[PDB]
This record gives sequence, structure tokens and C-alpha cells, in this order.
Amino acid sequence: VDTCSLASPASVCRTKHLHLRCSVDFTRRTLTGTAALTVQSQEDNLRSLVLDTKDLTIEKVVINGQEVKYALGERQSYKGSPMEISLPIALSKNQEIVIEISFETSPKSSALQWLTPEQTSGKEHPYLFSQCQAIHCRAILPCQDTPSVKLTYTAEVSVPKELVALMSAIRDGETPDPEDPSRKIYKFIQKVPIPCYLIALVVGALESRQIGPRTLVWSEKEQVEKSAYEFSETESMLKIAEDLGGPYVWGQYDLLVLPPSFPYGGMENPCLTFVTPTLLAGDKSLSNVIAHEISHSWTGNLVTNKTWDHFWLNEGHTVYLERHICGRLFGEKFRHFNALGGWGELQNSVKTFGETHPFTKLVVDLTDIDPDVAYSSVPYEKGFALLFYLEQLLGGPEIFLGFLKAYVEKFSYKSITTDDWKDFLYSYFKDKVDVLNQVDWNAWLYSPGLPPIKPNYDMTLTNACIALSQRWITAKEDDLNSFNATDLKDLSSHQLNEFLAQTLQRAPLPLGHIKRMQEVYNFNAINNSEIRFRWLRLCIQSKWEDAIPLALKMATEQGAMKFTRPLFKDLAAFDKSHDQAVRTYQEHKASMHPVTAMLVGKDLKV
Ligand SMILES: [Zn+2]
Repeated sequence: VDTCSLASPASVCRTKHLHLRCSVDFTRRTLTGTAALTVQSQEDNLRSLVLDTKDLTIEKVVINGQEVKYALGERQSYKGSPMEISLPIALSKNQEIVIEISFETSPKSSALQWLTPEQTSGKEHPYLFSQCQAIHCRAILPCQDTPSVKLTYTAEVSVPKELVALMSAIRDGETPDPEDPSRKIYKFIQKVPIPCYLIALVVGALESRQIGPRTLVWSEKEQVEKSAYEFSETESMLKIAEDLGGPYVWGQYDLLVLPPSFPYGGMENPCLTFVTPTLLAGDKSLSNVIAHEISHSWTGNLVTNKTWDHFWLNEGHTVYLERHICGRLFGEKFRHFNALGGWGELQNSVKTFGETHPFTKLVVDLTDIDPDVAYSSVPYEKGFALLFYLEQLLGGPEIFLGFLKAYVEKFSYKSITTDDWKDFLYSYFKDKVDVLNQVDWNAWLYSPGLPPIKPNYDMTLTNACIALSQRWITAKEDDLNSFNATDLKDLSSHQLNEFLAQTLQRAPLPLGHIKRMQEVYNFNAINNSEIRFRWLRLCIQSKWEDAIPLALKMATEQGAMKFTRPLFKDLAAFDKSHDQAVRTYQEHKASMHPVTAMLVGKDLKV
């Protein structure tokens, strides 16, 4: 059923368990060890099975203390090489077997990012972190790579003594390596079944702070004390999640703040949530962002898309829940605020892709397509748009939350397609079918472009933003004096961010306009990364030279691509700062993430 996997489908055999034993070598950049897969045959007379491998060197395959025979098919592009394992004895229905595979990862493996010490905070020890999503788990260990298969797993990781290993799991024990006194062994147990793309690993110099009963925050000695402050409210958000979707079933929720070099956004990995450093503003104003990954534990980690075509099932419901979390934090019209923002992001994604492009469909077809090339915000905000539309159509947020609960409770720890979700939607709402039959299903699910209808959003918190932004865009030299510092009296940090987003939408402003904006609003003082980003772009595109240093510092102070790359783009496009931005790139590129380096360097034409 899954077009992105070469392994045996879940209809033949299913992996129920993974016991991982491995060691981390930072000199060779390799994970060497053994992956022991418990396989349950779903049919009689099963003599062989296939697994996904990508750039893996296979030593041997042991079944019941004896080496079996295997063959590695040819690599197909991003899909990798299939691995055929010949079973010694035929398997009956439900007969279970344990296949142990001795494997070593490649240094160029796409699932594992190795960071040099200069690319970390401490500038002393190296770093390692995994990105499995979507299909990259096959580049770590042989497995069935597909969300349609869920498995519990236990792992034992050997790392240099001075470092620490975390995974997505409950930490069990720590013991000095029996055969290597210079190394340590860390143990992990994941009791809840998960797809293999939620297996995560981090190895580096890490400390911890306990910010809640079940919550530790992990990071390097530089960042732990700040993250402990910013994220102190995560326990209350967790309790909100339990209020909406019921008790937390994964048993521990930790947080790992990646080095400042981390280019991407947060990851939902179970029991350990990755956090981007850009979220530390010092005021806790961006902490609510975390509410996304939290909701993943209640929606989409429990109920998983059966194939990646169905990815919307995962994120969409997740988003729907997260905006309810924020809904109770800042109020309802704020939930509407982030809703309208999400619709805006959908607009930009569609017009950038084009309204005819297949990747704008809610259920895509990934057959020959790389899952990471087609990735966009469509399955997030279009899915949320559908569920919000059905919320307002089916009688309200309370009712549709009831639906959400029934959905999770029914499909928890399983995988489903879109048709399954729609079947259960008609089953739950069966009194209301008359309404449901007026939805256009072919258009919403399978048709590109924007959805055929739009939900009704509350405009107040947005209308303030547009009011001020327009005031500045329409301002004339005579007007600039009337502006006062009180204009921000009622606005949130989120509203200020939207204000600078709308004001930046409109292209350069008279230099004196933004110089005044700095005088009254003192935007230079706020360290919030979103607002500071849009503010510094507003300054640089407006030909203000005083912002050159600031725009530069931020560009190299954080590694997030959504920030770094546009800042270097503008600093290059500004003819006054171009040279300086080039040589600054040449200066800091060694400490940049390897991807952001060549990417910003190609943008700078080096
Ligand atoms: Zn997500």
C-alpha cells in the first residue's frame, strides 16, 4: 500500500518490536551495532521478507543463533536498497520470529546529522542528532520504513564517557561500558507502539533541569538555564492537553533545545520534544509554539497516517488541537487569530506552488515523488481548514472536540487512511448526515488550489494590526509626528509580529518613517526572534545602514533557515552591505550548519 517503501507490507508481516544495540563513533561518524526485529507473520508459508536499507553495510543476519542468507537489491534513488532475508523455516499465521541484523551506518547517511564542535555552543565536544521523518529511518537501521507499521522498542547506546545519549523513550539506566572504560551505556524503553520515523537519537554534551513533575529540559551548559526559564509553563500546557484529549499516555515529556546552529523547526518525537533555540525570547512570549508538538502526543503520534499520501491526517488534527490549547491560554478570538494566520500561510503556499499543482491537494500521490521535496504547509493548514469548516458546520467547538476524542480513542496506537477517517466521521455524526452530504468531498480532499469554501474567522485582533500597519503605510512626513508609543497599549507580541508582517508586505518605506518607528516603538530592544526578524528586514530593505550590524549579528547568531537565509538574501540585495555580508559569511560559515552554509553561499554566489 505504501509507495515510499520497498519492504514487506503490513499485510504480510508486521514488526512488533525493535531491540537496538549500538555504539557512536564520532571519528568515523558511524553507528555500528545490531538491530533485533520481532516479526509477526500474517499468513501461512512465509519463507522470506524484505526490509528497507539506505547506505547500510550489512555484516550478517542471525536467526536463532545461526547466520541466514540475504541479498541487497539495487538502490532506487531516495527509496534506498531493498534487503531480502531468507527465513530458515516457513512461518504460520501469527508465528513470531526474531531477526538480528549486524549493521553500520554511512557517514553521509541522510538520517544522522553530525555537528563539529565549532557548530555547537560549547565549541568543545561534537554533537549528533537524528532526523528520521519521513522515510529516512532506513538510513539508520534495517526495518520496515512506513507509518503503517508501529512497534515498541528498547535501545542501548554506547557513547564516549563525557557525553550523554537521549532517545525518544523513557530513560532507564546508565552504566559504564563493560568492555570500554572510556565509554558509557545508556538504556531506553519505549512501551507505546510508534512508527519507525519517530525513533530519535541525540548524543552530545547535555545537562538537565527539572521544570515540572514529568518534565526535564535538556541542552548544553550555555542554553539550559535560559530554556528552563522560558519553558517553565510546559506543565500547565500539558494539563490543558489532558483537559482536551484525556490523560497523557507516554508517561514522560522532556524537551531538548538543539544548538543555535539548528536550521529546522521543532520535532514531535515521543517523550523527547526537540525545540529550536529561536524560541528563547527571554519573556516566554514564544513558548506557546511548543503547544504544537504537545498536541502530537494526543493526536497524530497516537493516530498515524497509514501512508505519506495521508500525511494531512497527522498534522491537521494536531493543528486543530494545538489551536485549542492556545485557545484556552489567550482566549477564543486568539484561537481565531492563529486560524486566520494559518489560512494566510495556506494562501502563500498555494500561490507559490500554483493553484494547479498536485502538492496542493489534501491527499497527494507520492508514488515517484520524494516525500521531502513535496513537503509544505498544505497538509497542515488545509487539513485544519477542513476540520474548522466541519466544526462550524456540525454545531460547534465542543461537539467537534467530542468527535476528536472519539477519533483518538478509537484509532489510538494504529494507522488509518483518509477513507477510514471519513467513515468514522459519518459514523459519529450519523444524526447530522444531512449536513455532511452537503460538503464537497472530491474538492476538499482531491482538488488542488484553495478549498472551495472559507471558514468564518473573528477579525478583531487582526483588525487592530491592519489598522496600525495601514496607518504607517499611508503616513506622510507631516503625519510622522502624531505617532506615539501608546499605539502598542493593547497589542500582543503575536499582534506586533503580524503588524510588522503586514507592514513589511508592502516593500521599502521612507527611511525617516522607520527611523521614527524606532524612535517611538523601540523595536531594536526586543529580542523576540520573529518580531526582530521582520523588523530588521523592514530596516534593511528600507536602506537604513544603522541596521547593517544588527541584521548581520542575528543572521549568524541563530541557524534557523527561515531567519538566516532571508536575512542574508536582503543583506546581499542591499548594495551598501553586500560585500560585508559576503565576507561575514566567509567568516562564520565553518560554524554554520553544513546545509545552511552551502545554501547561504549559493544565495551569495560564492
Ligand atoms: Zn507537526
